[PDB]
Amino acid sequence: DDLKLPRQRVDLVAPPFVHVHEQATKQGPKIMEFKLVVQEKKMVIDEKGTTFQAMTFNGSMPGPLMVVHEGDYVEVTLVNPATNTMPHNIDFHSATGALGGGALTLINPGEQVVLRWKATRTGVFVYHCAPGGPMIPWHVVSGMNGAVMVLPRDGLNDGHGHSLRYDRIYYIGEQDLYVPRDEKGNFKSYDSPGEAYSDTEEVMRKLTPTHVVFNGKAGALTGKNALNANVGENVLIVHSQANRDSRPHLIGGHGDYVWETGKFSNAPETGLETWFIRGGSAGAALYKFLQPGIYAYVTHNLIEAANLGATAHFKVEGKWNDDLMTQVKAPADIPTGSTNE
Amino acid sequence: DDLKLPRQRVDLVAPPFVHVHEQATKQGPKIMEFKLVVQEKKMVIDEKGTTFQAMTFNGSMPGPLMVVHEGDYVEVTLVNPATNTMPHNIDFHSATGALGGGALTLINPGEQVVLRWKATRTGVFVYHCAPGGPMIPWHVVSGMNGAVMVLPRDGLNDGHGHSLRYDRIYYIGEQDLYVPRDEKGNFKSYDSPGEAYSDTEEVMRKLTPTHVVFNGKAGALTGKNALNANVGENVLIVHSQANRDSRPHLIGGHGDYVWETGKFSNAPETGLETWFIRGGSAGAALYKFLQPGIYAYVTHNLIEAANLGATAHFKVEGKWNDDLMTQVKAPADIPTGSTNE
Amino acid sequence: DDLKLPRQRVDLVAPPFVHVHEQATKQGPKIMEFKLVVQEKKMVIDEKGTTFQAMTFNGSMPGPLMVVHEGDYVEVTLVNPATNTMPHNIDFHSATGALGGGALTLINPGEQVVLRWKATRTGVFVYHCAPGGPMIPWHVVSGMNGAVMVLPRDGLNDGHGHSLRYDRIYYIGEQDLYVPRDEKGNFKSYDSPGEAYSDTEEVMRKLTPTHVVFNGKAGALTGKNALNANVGENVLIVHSQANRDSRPHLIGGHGDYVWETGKFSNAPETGLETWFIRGGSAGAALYKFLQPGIYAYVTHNLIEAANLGATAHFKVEGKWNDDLMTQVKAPADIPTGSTNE
Ligand SMILES: [Cu+2]
Ligand SMILES: [Cu+2]
Ligand SMILES: [Cu+2]
Ligand SMILES: [Cu+2]
Ligand SMILES: [Cu+2]
Ligand SMILES: [Cu+2]
Repeated sequence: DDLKLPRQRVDLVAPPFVHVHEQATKQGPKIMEFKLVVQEKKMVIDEKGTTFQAMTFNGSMPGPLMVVHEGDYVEVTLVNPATNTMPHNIDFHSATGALGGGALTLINPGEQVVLRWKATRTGVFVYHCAPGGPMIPWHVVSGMNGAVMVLPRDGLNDGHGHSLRYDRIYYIGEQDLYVPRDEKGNFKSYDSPGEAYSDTEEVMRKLTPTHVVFNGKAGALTGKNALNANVGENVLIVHSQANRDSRPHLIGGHGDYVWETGKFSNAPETGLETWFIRGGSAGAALYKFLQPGIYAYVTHNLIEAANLGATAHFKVEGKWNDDLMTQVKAPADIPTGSTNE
Repeated sequence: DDLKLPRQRVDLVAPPFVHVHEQATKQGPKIMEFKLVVQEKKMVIDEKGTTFQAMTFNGSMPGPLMVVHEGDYVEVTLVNPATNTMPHNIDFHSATGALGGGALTLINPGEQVVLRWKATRTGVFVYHCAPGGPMIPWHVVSGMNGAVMVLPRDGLNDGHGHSLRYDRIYYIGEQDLYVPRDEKGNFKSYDSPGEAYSDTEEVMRKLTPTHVVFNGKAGALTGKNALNANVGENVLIVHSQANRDSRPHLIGGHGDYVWETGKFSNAPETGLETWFIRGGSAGAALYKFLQPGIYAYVTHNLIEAANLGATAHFKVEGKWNDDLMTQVKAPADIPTGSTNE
Repeated sequence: DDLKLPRQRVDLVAPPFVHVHEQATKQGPKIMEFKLVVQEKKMVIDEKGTTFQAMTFNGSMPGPLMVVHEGDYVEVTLVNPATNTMPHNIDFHSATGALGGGALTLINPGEQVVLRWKATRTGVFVYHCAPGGPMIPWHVVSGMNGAVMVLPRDGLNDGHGHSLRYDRIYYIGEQDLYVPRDEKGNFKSYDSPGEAYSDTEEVMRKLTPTHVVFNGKAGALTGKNALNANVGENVLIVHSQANRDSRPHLIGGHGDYVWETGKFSNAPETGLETWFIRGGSAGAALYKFLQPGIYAYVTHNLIEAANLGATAHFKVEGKWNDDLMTQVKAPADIPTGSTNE
């Protein structure tokens, strides 16, 4: 029985940016058409140049953020070009049935498949590859995961009948990586994903990542690729982790409204310091910037953040508010008449 | 001052099934009588046949689910037969005082004890052995844990004054295990729990399980022992973890109503993808099945799920709903006129 | 533009105790003045006498609890005496801007600095040192963390318009420690924090603590330093963890009202068995004691609690309530006419 709705093709963009979309809409349901192309490739994952045999949707870690509204249909063309070596598929945590779509999307190199799922559940959700058995964790921790956001047609709200609107949106995908080391402790390089598998599985079994990165590599979202904002902007930060828990924190800020389980049928929590993304989920936080300067966005296992790669920066333009915070006295020698014991 | 209420003896059943009970009741408070018999025994824990020196309530990992109503008294006879080697006791997280009952239930082999506790707190709760000191974690991670559910007398509700009723209930106990390996990496076998202790404690101290299993072994709830359901059934899934965090996910489904901290005085969250069972707790999720087929129920550390044992299956009978999900085009060769870069 | 409010100097006290304060107040906003003095020193961290090169605020792990009200200004003098070897600073998760104050408070040995921040967000919050880069996790896991509580001016409430008042307050700071071992497995000793750094960073990178302690050492809050209470008292337990998740549980009790994300703009959850402190946060639980005796307060990874140091005790005076719990029959030989199979 053919589905007779308007069709809209969406052009995906690389994270941490997001394709153009409406928050609130008075459009009715549409068939929203997306294409994802699997790419297996070697990628650089840290500031010392360590390489890694990655597997990706659309060439990025994370895969791109897809944005639709409640009641839309999502028609995904998944493509596995013949230059790839492995079968792949896709599981949407937003979707109902057939292992999230994985049981309908297994494609060999040289094949494509078209899946349609109805967006009946609001929130941010993980999507990931899941070919079967031990291949499931391996494909996910090799980079084959992203997220989808299903907005209410009226946009976000505070759970108390007040509209919330973001000025800007970023998608932070966090990736735990398991890179083998040689006897001297140096990271090993491989010529293919298959050649890396046996040694990688041994690291995976001990459940301790070697790297924890945002946007696919240590330092990806620092320096020139810091995330921009302005004082007064309400920024939505979508965070996903397909395999392992995370505890996001905006250093110098807060989560004004946080959906840490990521589902917009639930009222957000207010005024959080640190929130929790359970492995296998996406969450989202709104924050209105009140001060200019550098902010560090981390997982608040600080060892992970500083030493394994999991720090992003915001660079925020505007005027400093000395009422909220001020340096009353700059660093100075301790007065000779001081005690301090 | 004798307690003059009606008495009701309950026959426990092995997980993942649950003894017969009423959801809503107009019976008044009763003294609900349960018996738990400690059994120390070697058990098989994985598909390669690895054995393990287990310690159990009633011969199973997890121990059986006990179900009562708010205001009931729970009178537990704990039995430690003389074939066992160790003292044991029981701590109910549902109970008030004396370390949950552990300080009133320490029994040597050849002894039994009778504890009564009032079910003043609604929810699902862990129970576990806790003899003292380093024996506490060792007995728990050797299998001595289960759960109890204290229903409201009116049954479950959505926290917004609507009744919720399940058609079916399953109890998923998740167990982290710490099995020693020899120099070549093979799992070691022992002739008694005491002989296994020193080597096991060394693995425990590094806080990384060798196995993470549902119902006591890898594959316990797959194949012929898959969990049955039907399209349209509302299924309650109780999940416990006495020692370590878990992140349950129903692959191809959702949590319609989830009490992730497990306590029915709190409204459930709606429409979750993945929830979080904090170590030392039980939680519960309702889901109404909408699609037939195989579902995988996992902890969404996919390494744990696929490679350390933590996958169950549901086999769901009914009619496929192509409105919720459909394969628009089956796998096919990528069209020669395609780009895809 | 000078801030013309009354000033009040607060004398901090060592955890787990808390400086005197009012819960509800009709005082207007004040400038609340605190002093923190960094102390680097060797400390004993376990019952076998293992030493550790610690770095502290005010000589304690955790640093002391600071208590203010919503709308107060907090003026902190941070002092780094010239006997210390390292630069230090302070980041308040309660504060807005400049990395929580860290970007305005970096002081060398022999210097002090004065920071003022407005307490615009209610809750319990972590504070910690964060000098920059890999020094951030190292200073935090060396002991440089504490907490601040920002009460509503009307005191706590249940989120349903009922006042909650505590009779007693304790602050439990949990610390994950990473102590190097020699080839034979013995803990290594060092003559300075700098000498310990390289070996410590190697342990930190594997993300598995050697010790998990409350109030700075295994057994700190047991024996003669058990926490006192009485039957009928409502006790607030503030719990912080600056780097790593925790799952608090009061053995033999409950959390009557729990703010596990720690922020008093959110209604507490009721009747919890175990709650969850995400690393990089503080939470709080109220409990009204109903039974006398010993209670153990743990993180409910029982391996951490029993074997790595993370157990406190409450000693509760009062009368036992046999309605809530009773030993119906003391331990006795299993009757000869018993079955039990
Ligand atoms: Cu794949
Ligand atoms: Cu998944
Ligand atoms: Cu036992
Ligand atoms: Cu317990
Ligand atoms: Cu410091
Ligand atoms: Cu911090």
